[PDB]
Parts: sequence; structure tokens; C-alpha cells
Amino acid sequence: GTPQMREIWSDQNRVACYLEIEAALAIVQADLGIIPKNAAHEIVEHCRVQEIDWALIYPVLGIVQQLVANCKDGLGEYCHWGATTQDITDTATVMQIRQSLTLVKQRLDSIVSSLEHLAEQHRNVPMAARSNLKQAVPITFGFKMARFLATFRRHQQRLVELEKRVYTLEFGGAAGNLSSLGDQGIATHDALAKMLDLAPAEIAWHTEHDRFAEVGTFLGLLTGTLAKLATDIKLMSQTEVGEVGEPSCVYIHACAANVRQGAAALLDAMQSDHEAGTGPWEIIWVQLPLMMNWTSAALNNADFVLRGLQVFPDAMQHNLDLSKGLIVSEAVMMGLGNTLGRQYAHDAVYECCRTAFVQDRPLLDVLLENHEIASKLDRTELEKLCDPANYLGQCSQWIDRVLSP
Amino acid sequence: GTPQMREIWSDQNRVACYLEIEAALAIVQADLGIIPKNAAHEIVEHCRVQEIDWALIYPVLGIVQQLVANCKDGLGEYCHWGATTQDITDTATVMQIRQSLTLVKQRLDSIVSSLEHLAEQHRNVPMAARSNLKQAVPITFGFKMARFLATFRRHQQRLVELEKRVYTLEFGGAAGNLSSLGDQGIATHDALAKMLDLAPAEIAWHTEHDRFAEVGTFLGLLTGTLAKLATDIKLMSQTEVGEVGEPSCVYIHACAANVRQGAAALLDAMQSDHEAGTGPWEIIWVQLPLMMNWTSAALNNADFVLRGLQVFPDAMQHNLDLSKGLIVSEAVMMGLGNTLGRQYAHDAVYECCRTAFVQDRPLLDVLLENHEIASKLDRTELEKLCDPANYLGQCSQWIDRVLSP
Amino acid sequence: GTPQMREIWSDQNRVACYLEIEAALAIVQADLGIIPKNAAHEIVEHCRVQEIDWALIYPVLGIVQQLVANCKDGLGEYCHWGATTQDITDTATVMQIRQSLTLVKQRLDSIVSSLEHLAEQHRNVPMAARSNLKQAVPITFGFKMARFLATFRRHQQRLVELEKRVYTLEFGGAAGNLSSLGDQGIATHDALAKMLDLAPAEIAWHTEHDRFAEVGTFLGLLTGTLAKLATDIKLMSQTEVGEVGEPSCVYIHACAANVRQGAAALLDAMQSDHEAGTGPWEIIWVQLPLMMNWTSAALNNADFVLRGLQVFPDAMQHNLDLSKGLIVSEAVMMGLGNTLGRQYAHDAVYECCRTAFVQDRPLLDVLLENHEIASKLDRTELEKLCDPANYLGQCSQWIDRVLS
Amino acid sequence: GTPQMREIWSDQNRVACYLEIEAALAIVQADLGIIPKNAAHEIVEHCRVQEIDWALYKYPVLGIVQQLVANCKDGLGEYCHWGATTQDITDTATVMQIRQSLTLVKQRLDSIVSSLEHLAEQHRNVPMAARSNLKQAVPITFGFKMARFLATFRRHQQRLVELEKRVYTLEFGGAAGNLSSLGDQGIATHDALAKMLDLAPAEIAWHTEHDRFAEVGTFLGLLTGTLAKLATDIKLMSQTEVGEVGEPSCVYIHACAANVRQGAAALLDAMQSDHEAGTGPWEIIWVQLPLMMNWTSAALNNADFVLRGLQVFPDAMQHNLDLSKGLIVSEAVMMGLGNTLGRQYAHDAVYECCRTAFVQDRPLLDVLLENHEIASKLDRTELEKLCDPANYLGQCSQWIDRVLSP
Ligand SMILES: O=C([O-])/C=C(\CC(=O)[O-])C(=O)[O-]
Repeated sequence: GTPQMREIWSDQNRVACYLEIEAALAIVQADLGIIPKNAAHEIVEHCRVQEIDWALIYPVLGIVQQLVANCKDGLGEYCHWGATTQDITDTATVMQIRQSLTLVKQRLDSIVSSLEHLAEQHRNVPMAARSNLKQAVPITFGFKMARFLATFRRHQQRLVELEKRVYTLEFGGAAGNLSSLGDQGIATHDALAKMLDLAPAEIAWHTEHDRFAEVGTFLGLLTGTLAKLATDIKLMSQTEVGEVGEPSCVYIHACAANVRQGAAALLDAMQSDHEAGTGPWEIIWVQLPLMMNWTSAALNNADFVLRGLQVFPDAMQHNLDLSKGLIVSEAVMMGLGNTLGRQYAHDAVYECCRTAFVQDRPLLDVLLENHEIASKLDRTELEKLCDPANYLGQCSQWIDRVLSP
Repeated sequence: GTPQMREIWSDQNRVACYLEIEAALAIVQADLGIIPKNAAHEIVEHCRVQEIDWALIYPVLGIVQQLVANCKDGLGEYCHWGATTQDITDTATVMQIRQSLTLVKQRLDSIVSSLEHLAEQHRNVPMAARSNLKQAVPITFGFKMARFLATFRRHQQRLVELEKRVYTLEFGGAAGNLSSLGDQGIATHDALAKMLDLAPAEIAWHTEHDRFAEVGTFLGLLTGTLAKLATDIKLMSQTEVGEVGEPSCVYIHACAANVRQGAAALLDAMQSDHEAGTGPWEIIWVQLPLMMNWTSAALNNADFVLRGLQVFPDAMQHNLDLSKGLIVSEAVMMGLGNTLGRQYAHDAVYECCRTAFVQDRPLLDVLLENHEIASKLDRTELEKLCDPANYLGQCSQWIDRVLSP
Repeated sequence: GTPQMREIWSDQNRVACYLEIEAALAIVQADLGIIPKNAAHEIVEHCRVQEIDWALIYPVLGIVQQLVANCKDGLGEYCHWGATTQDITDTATVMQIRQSLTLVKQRLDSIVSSLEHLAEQHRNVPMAARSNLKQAVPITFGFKMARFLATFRRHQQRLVELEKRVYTLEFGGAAGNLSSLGDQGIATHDALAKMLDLAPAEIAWHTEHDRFAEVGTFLGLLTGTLAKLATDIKLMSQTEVGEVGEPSCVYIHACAANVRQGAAALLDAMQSDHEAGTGPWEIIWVQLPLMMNWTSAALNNADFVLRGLQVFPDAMQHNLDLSKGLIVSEAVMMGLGNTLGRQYAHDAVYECCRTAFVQDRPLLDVLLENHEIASKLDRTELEKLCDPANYLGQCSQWIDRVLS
Repeated sequence: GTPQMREIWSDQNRVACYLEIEAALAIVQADLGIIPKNAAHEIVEHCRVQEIDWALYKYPVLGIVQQLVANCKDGLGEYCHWGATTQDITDTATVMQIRQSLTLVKQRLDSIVSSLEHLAEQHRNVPMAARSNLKQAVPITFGFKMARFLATFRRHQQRLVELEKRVYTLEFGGAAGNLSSLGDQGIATHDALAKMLDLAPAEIAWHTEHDRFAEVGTFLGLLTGTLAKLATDIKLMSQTEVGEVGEPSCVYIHACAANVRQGAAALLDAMQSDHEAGTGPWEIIWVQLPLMMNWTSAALNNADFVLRGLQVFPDAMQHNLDLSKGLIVSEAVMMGLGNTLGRQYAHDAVYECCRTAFVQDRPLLDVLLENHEIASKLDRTELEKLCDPANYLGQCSQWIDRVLSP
């Protein structure tokens, strides 16, 4: 992961969420009259990570013991009231997921910016579109970048839409009903949710892992797009192609591949049992932080390579001419269809292409060896049809469509 | 799959969308003056599946040949103009995905309806909350049904949000620029999108398999919940438990397992290359129809079992009382906490619990053999504290919260 | 899938395994005196798929009913004795898995044969080795084919080793103990295994899905190699590369991608419960035939493309020269190290390479513009060092190692 | 993971294998006359992990070989790593770690097979209800259940041995697998190093093959799969409403099985590498393999422990067996009466007694005795004996004997 993301899921930050949740709970339950105000005043005072000794099997109760034994007069005996261990972790993860998606939103912003710039800069730079790694028809490199831009924006919408579901609180107690809090449970839950800038929960979700999984599936979709970017780039940076040059993409392949399988594990964890299951919880506890760190590795590399990406229009022009005009045969067909018969127009270029291909000669040269062509049309305009730059299509217009929203 | 969903993705339905797309294109392209007005009239006339010989090998061009060779006066030379094969296939898939989500939305209503009824009907039927298949604390069966209900509503929200991205058109030609349509390309695209009640595409997406993948990951989340439901039922319908009864769930388990792995394939297909690529398309071409029919099988079984679910509160009573009050030991702790110290109360019930556990005797009897207990509290309320039905917490209240929005 | 493999898993063939299994059971149990000789003698007579109404919820009991009701004198009441439905399906699958692996073994022979031919034929054809899609150092195309050959041979060993575990019988009744057969259960089971040329089972495996899953994971490894091959080919057949030509590979990508994810489903199906479980079983019932048909599609395409593969040595030479000799800079260093100083040799060619690269000029041209170089050795052999075709290494010998 | 397995894949162990590989290469390459004999003595002497400053470098191997060359006097360190590429060191070192890891797996599997062998015998005759789809089916013994696992864990052991002969191979091919810089001594150096490291020589390079590592991965997937079924059955049998067994931990094995299998899929995906060398596919293996090894060891440790200390309560199995009040052994009653009254007629009649005994929640014996045809053609002493689950156990001790003989 990246130093930014690798600390979000570090212990130091994690147990910080722990102390931040316990303090808010103490405040909430004091205001509701569940615990003494002065005990709460002391619980919160010692909820500072700077004051925790890192002793070397319980992730949360290990902290609340160092907090209970660190409060004067045994006032620390009043924290963690009515809350279960999973409540602290799940809500803490939710807090961490938000911190992570802030970076993702920031990296996505930069990536969309870089793409917007490249789509404009190379708006009209011609190149060969490739289908199954074979050349197809002429397009512009800015058109290629525009197709990515439209994708990352869809991913941006996906991220925003899931935030309103994921940013929920997890405070349901042992069986999700908060028995030991009696009737103050729902009062405490909604109080804590407002305290933590989280949405109140409709009902407990200690075994309903749909929220966390949605994050995984999004990370999988996003990394998937980032992988296509690295594939096209490293393809275009081939020794034999050289249409672009990196300023780092090969790493995105591992991130996306690990992330997609990780998301599948999270979908498996959705098949939890009853009100609590250690197994499924453990799966999320393991994959989710990894998936966050893989995706940040991908976004960072992707952001960098685009910001410093080198584009070589000369190489793109050269590759377009490998076909010696064959690539724009469709243009020659439609162009010549006016002077010669439409039926003959197709039948002549089509046959002239086979000749020029088996003979590895320019299409223009085989067209001019047909007498009707050489007689009813001259070289200057016959060449203009065989120019790949003339069959660029209506791309710049599409590029504008993507840059308008 | 189910007969309802297997006809959406049947061959007959597919070639039906093909012919419906070709007709709309002929209309649109005539209206723009791209093709002859009378030629379109005959193209549309032969866009009836009833007129196609199932000689079966090409997916689209096998049909467009039967349409061209079926149009008199050589008018069939004008269909499929400027469109590539994937344009027809993907757009048809988009159409089929919508029909499929029509069924999914309806089954989700039946499933959400059933849960609302069960959440109320069994609102107060008590039962033992289970953590790791071990008993924990008492809750009500209606509380369990609400937790599923609240989830399926989230899945419904997710379904709607992706519809606005999925219901897009795919008409970009060979490289997404619609070269052969010249300056009429974007005009034709938006026209066809309006013709087919689809949103127009910002830019081509022949290798941007994010939309279809979005569908896949959704089916994974949705089936994930349907899988947890089937687990809880068949667990609660165990011979040794018998708390519920089916009217069939075991099949849902396989669906969830296949759909999640299929989704992983779709995320893999997202790493497509350049402008067009067979294979990534093939993965989707195979998985999506398979995944749709598995999910429909799951929704059908889930829908049916819920409408006919047998709930036996007596079994929940029997299993709940097996602990002889141990399950509601926490209640006894808090009760004596008023007369005696709260902390001191807990240390005593736990010790009273060890005895009743080693002696396999009711906790109430072990409470009464401690004299200090019998002196600071009488049998009538110690019986009332050891009653599991009294330590349910604010469940009916949580149940109400899920039933409001 | 392919017509050869797609009929192995067709209904016609499946219920044929059903009817062949039931007959052997009637013979064995009659032979053991469990059922009458004449009932078995007649039950087997009606175990012909041609006599089953294909117009038809239960996969096996639907067939065994057409046999019970089709036997004269009600003699058909003696078939399916003591056996559970899963016994018939699982044993039938095992029989089908064997038939499928027969095709796979043949495809591997053809593919390994083609590779042996290609590795020898193009033993010395030089080409550019590629690392991260960038050129690295010269190797021969036969050397590339040998690396595949060594792998497909490993896959062959894997196939044979699992065969001794997979070709087992599944006859355990309801709980794997064959209660209703009493003490003749083990007698009947072991008899049936020999009847069907299967190994008898140590104990029941109605929920012990290690065998079927192992098949899946092997299919995963095999298609894994087939996928790399298709990628290398289509990379080498790019418009801008043109080192080879297909006679079709893009399908292998989907096959491998489905088979690899399918295998995970089977690994999930291993988490079965207790003595029998629908669902975990269902996963295998669905994935196994699909993965078998994808793998045959991949093997089929791969076998054909290798037999008809076009190799263009001229294109391979052209790509090697793109670097203008830089690709064999390591060769120039070690060669010149004797005439010049070893340390200087490295320090000088290294600097000349940076120049020739930033200047997009031949390395030989920059080497001769160094005065010491031009003075202590002449162009005839300086050209000889810059030739990529001379720095191939021990490829032909390595190729010999793979061909044994 | 476990301290032993968490230590095999620790950095200290990894950089230790690097130095052991570098030393063996220097010895071999001096012995072949490729490098100076005196230079090797300086390379080997400074191949001690105690002499490495843990100044992390973000190159995995060259960060060490730079500290090894710069730590050798007389510029004699210029001769290490000759003709070897970075992946050569990592892959060969990984092979070494896989061997140490598979050493632990073999030991833990022995303990597990031993425990099961003992439980299968001890509880050979302990009756219990076979369960199909979590519903009761017919009576079996706990030893039969434990033996079915035993037969599987033995199969897993055979699989491990078969893959070792392929995995324990060397990785020495240079940049493209041709060992250009070693000239004609390349194949000589490779085969020498393989013997030096007690590894099999490689037929040809495998920098982009990944068939070996994937085989290991899929194996860990199969193994953890079985460990997952075991963890399910125990906690299923330790359920509050069941109580047939008791743990002394199984819920953790469930996550390992789920994580290892999806990791295995990643390793199969990494097989689609390109040409002669490729980062990414290598990275996938670099990340998943150590994770999968430590997940699998965690499972094996928990599984081994719970099996040695598994508490079995035969009374609970008896208690659950009688919940059906004889219906569970209804097939037995049919075959008994099938002799006097006829097989076909017996089932068609006993089934009706089952519907009654169930609808009335009365013992099957009681409804059987109220039918006169039964009461007249069969006596209470054996009608009671037929409805006893312990009498319809079938051949189990024999199957257990079959599994325990090899
Ligand atoms: O640098 C490394 O440790 C390994 C590499 C780099 C590469 O791909 O060139 C590999 O996996 O081959």
C-alpha cells in the first residue's frame, strides 16, 4: 500500500478509532443518564493513543482493559457499557473505510483530470484502432483517452452512491437488540451515530455483511478498469509499437487480480449464520484492508503514469502506414463509389486489397494498376482516400461529448 | 434457471432483439436521409422472428443475411449500415438485462412483502440468538425477519441505481467512432437510443465491460443474502432444532456459489485490450445468462419458502429453556445489581451458573440455594428474572423501525 | 465444448452410464444370491438406452422407474437394490470423467507432438526474448517452444497421478455404510467395482469431494498453460510484430477464465456437511461438465493452431534489429574486455549504448566513434559482436534437454 | 499464521536463502573455473545474515548482493551473482521455503491422521444419527465419521508427495532462460547448483511457467477444503441443541479455507504470463503464496489441536437418536416383517404405521404393536429390537477396519 493508505489501516490508527468510539459512547450514555458524568469525563480524558502500552488475543477488550486500569478511582469501569466487541471493530472499520475512500476520491479526481487533459491535447492525433491486437481502423489517441474518462466517471458515481449505505453505525450489542441497555439502547445507538457522523442503523448487521462486500465489489470494478489502462499502455509501450512511453503499470495487474478474488471471498462471507459468526468476520478482517491497500497501489501508479505519460505521434503515424493503406479500404470503397459503379467500387477495391496484401504492396499501387481506376480518377485524389488521417471518423465530436458533463 | 427467466435469455428472444434493433436502425437512418425511405419500409417488414429459418452459425450476421436475402428488390442491402456485430449483441443484452431485472424487482417485492408479514406476525415469538451456532441471548423471531427485510430493501436500492447506467445503448461501429456514418454517426446513435428507450452512451464501451460487471457484482451481493437466508432456515429446520419448517433451500446454496465465482470471471473480463476483444466478451456472453438463471432460481425458491414458511414458537420455547435460565443469566446479574452491588452481583451469578452447569440444574434453584440471594430477593422475581421471555430487549421497537420506511 | 466431449456429458450418454451401472449391480447381487438369477438376467436385458422414453425431477429414479415398470413379470423390482441415488450419479460421473480424460490425454499427445516438432524444426531461429513486453536478449523460437513442451509434459504427469484416485466407485447407500445390504454391502461394493473397472473405495465419499475437486484444479492448471500459449501467439501475431500467424486463440482466454473461476466453486463445494448434502453436490453437478467442455474447447483450438502454426523467421530477425545492436550489449562487453580493459570495456560500451539510444543510431556506429575502440580492433569483428544472432546462448542444448 | 510457519516466510529466512544460493553459485562457478577460487572464499565467508544491515531498499535481491559485494575485500566480490538474474534467486529461494513449509505440513498431517486413527477405533461402535441436509437419515457410528475424514487426509498426503518431486526444482536460467553470459558453462553451472542445493535440475527455464507454484496453491486449496468440512462438522456437532461433541477454534479454520481457495484462483490466474519474464504474474505469486501458506498452517494447527482434545459425549448421540422414537430405523422394521409378511407388503404397511406414530408423536414400537397382523406374526421382544437404532448400524466397524489397515 501507500504511506497514506498503509497508515489508515495501521494499528495505531485502528485503536485510535477504538478510543474515539469508547469516548463517544461514554459521552452518549452520560447524557442519557446511564453512567455518571464525572466517570465519563475521565473515560474520555484517557482515550488518547499516546497513552497505550503495546502489550503482546482480544483486539478490543485488550484496549478497554488498559483504559479501565488507566482511569482514576475505577471510573474507567463505566466504559464499553452494553456494547459488544464486534460493535467496536465494525464501526471502526466503517470509520476506516471512509478515510480510505477519501483518498480514492482524491486519486480518482487526479486520474480524471489527467485523462481530461490527454483527451484534449491528443484530440486529433491519429492512430490504429486494434481489435484482438490486430489493426482495425483509424482513431485518435484522444478518443482512446476519452473512453477511459467516461469509465472512471461511472466509477465515481458508484463510489458516491454506496457511501450513503456504508457510512452506517454498528451498535447492536450481543444479539443485535441491546438487551442489557434495555429501552435506552435505541437512544444510545442513535446518539452514538450522530456522535460519530454516521447514519443510524435500521437494524443490526453483525451477520449481514452486504455493506462491506459492496465496498469490495466496487474496489474490484475500479481495479478492473485500472488494469485495462495498464494493459493498453504496456501494449502501446512495446518495443515493436512505441506509440507511448511510461514515466509501474505492470504492478496494477497483481493488485486487480488480488482484489477481484478478494471480493469473491467477501461475497462468500455474506453467507453468515444467525446473529454472529467468527469465520465470516475474519474473512472481512483480512481481505478488506488488503483490498484497500492493493487499490491504492493501483490508483497511485495509475495516477502517476498518466500525469507523466509520453505520447509519440510519429510512432503512431508509422504504425498506421504498416497496412500501406489497406486499413482505410472502407474509405476508398465509399469514395470511389461515385465515379465507378457502386457494385464495382466494392468489388474492385476488395479484389485490389487481396492483390496488394498477397503482394505486400500499397493499396494505392494496386488500385492504379486497374485501368478503369487509373482512367476515371487521378492519383492526387486516389491517394487522399488511402490516407489513414482522412478516415479518422467523427471522434473529436465524441471526445467533446465526454468532456461536457 | 426458471421458465420465466430462461425465456428472456432464450435464442428466440435474442434474435427477437436483433430484429427489433435492426428495424429501429432502418427507421432512424431513413429519417436522417442515410438510407432510402422505401428500403426501410421493407427492412422493418421482415423484422419478425416468425420469418427466420433456424439453420444455425454466426450470432448476428446469420440473421442479417436472412433479412437481406428476405428483402425483395435488393432493399436488404441497406440494413445494418455503419453498425458492428457487437453493437447488435450488446444492445440486445442491455434489453435482456432490463427484462431480467423486471423479474428480479417483482420477486424482491414478494420476498420483501413476506418478510414484513413475518416480522409482525412473529414479532413477539421469542427464540435464542445464536453466535457460532452456540446460544447467546434471547431475541424474537420477528427481530430476525426484520434484519433480512432491512437488507433486501438495500438490495432494491442498489438495483435501481445500476439500472440508470446499464440501460445504455451500444452503437459505435468498428472502433466506436462510426466512421462509415461520417457526420451522421452521433445523429444516428442518439436517434437509435431514443428509438429503443435506452440512454445514449457518452462514448463507445465495446471493451469497457464495467456496466455488465456492475450487474454481475449485484447478483453476487443479492444471492449472498439469499444464501444466508437459506442457511438460517435449514439450520432452524434441523431435526434437533425444529424451530421452523419449509413448505428447497439447499438449491439456493449452489446458486450463491456459482454466481459469486461467475462475478469474479466478469471482473476478470474487465481487463480487456484496446478497442475490441473476443474472449472478454465471451466470458460475459457465457456467465451473464448463467448467472441470471441461477439468481432467478434462488429468488423463486426464497420467495416460495417464505410465503409458506412454517414457524413453531413451541420449538423456540423448548430450545430456549434448555439452558434452564443460563441464557438469561445476564438479566439476573443486573437485577441483583440494584439490591447488591452491580459488580458484586455479576461475580455471584457467574458462580451460581457454574454450579447449575456442573449440576445440570435450573439456575433459579441454584440462585435460591444461595441464602444472600434468597434474602435480598424473593422467589417470585428470581423466577421472573430467569424467564427468557422477559429479557428480550427493545426488539419490537427495532422491528417497527425497519417497517417505517 | 466440442462434439466429442459434449456428447460424453449428454443426457443420452449419462443415462447410458446409469443403465450400465444398474445392470452390473443386478448381476453382482444376483451372483451373491441377493436377488433371483432370472430377475437379474431379465433386468440387465432392459438396460438399453434405446428402450427409454426420452419424453420423460429425479435424475436417476426417473430412469429406474422406466426399468422397473418395463421388466416382465415385475422382475424389475430387484434393480437399484440397496443403492442410493447419489451412488448412481457419482459413479456415472466418475465413468464420464474417465471418458473425458481419454480425450484430454489424446489432445496432450497431439499438442506435445506438435511442440516436439516445432522445437526441433525451429531449433536455431533467433528472435528477441521479451520481459514485460519489452525486448531483452536473443533466443531461438524452438527454445520458446521447448519451455511450453516441458510444461505440457508436467501436466501429463499430473493427469496420470490423479487417475488412480479419481477412478473409484461410489456405492455407500444412504449413510455410506449400506445398512439395508447388511453384511453383503462390502461384498456387493467390491464386486461392483470390478464389474465397472473401478477401484473400490476405502470408505464412502458422498460428501468427501476431494476427488472431483482435484479434477477441477487440474483442469485449472492445464487451461492455465493453454491460456499463456494463446497469449504468446496473439502477441507474436500482432500487426506490428508479425512473428507468427494463426491458421482462434482468443477463445482460450475465455475457456481458461471460466475454468479457473469454476475450480474455485468446486473448492468451495468441498465444505460439505455431515454424511450427505444437496447444494455442495449441486455445485459439482453443474461446474464439472462445464469445465470439461471449456477445457476441450481450449485443447481443441490449441491442438489445431499448433499443427497449422505459421513461423516467419524474417519478421523475427527484423524485430531483433529494432534495438540497432543494443540488445547484445552484454555480448559486446565480454568480447571487447580482452582487447581493451575489462572495467573500461564495461564502462565504455555502457556509455556508448546510452549515446546510441538517445541518438537512435546503431551501437556499432557509436562504438567506432570512440577512438580507442576504432584503433585496437577493426570493424569486421566489431560487427560480429553486434550481431544479435551470435548471442543465442545454450538454447539448442536446452532444447535437447526437453526432448531428452 | 504459526511462529514456525510465520518464520519460514520471514524476511530473515528469505535473505538467508539468498546468501545460501549466492554461496553455492560462487562455489560451483569457481569449481568450474568460471570465477576465481580466491574470490569464492570471500563470497562464501560473507554469506552470513548476521553481516547484513537491515537498510530496507525499495530491489529485493540486489539490495543484498550489493551489501555482499561491497562487504568483500580486494574487489573479489565482483564475481558473485554471475550469470544469475534477480528472479533466479527469488524463485529458487521460494522453492527452498516451500520445502520447509511442506515439512511442517507433513508433520501436522501425521498428528491429524494419528488422532483420527485413535478416534475411529475408540468410538468405533459409538452410535449416532447420519444427517443428510442437516436432517436425520439413518444410524451410523462416530468412528465411521472419523474414518471418512481419515481416508481423505491420507489421500491429501499422497498428493503432497507427488507434487514435491515437481516443486523441488532449481531456478537458474539467467535473463531469458538461456544463460547467455555463462556461455557453454551455463548448463554445467545450473546442474552443479541443483546438486549443491539438493534440488532437482530443471529441464528448462520456468520464469513464466508458474505451473509448479500453482500446483502447490491448488493443493493448499484442496487440503484446507477438507479442514473446512471438519470444522463445520465439529461446531455443527457442538451446537447447543446437538451437543454430540465438544471442543477443548474451528470457526477460524473456516476463514482459512475461504481465503486459501480464492488465493488459489489468483495463482491460477498468474499462470497467464507473457513471454519470457513478467512482473505482476510474479507479484501475484509473491503475495498470495506466503499468505496461503500461513493460512493453511493456522488451519492445520487448530485442526490438529481440536482433534487431539476432542470431547465426545456418546449419551447425546443416543439422546438425539431416540428423538425420532424409532422412525430413524424404520427401514429395519420393514425388512424384519418382510420375511413373515413379505418385503413389498411390509414397507407399504410400516410406512402407514410411521405416519400414525409421527402424527400422534408416539413411539414406532407402540403403533406397530397396535396392528394385530404385526403383533401376531412378530413378538414384542424383536419388534423392540428392530426399533432400536443400535441394531441397524450396518457394516461400519468393517469399513473402519478397511480404512485402518493401510
Ligand atoms: O525484480 C524481480 O524481483 C522479479 C522480476 C522482474 C521482471 O519481471 O523483470 C520477475 O518477476 O521476473
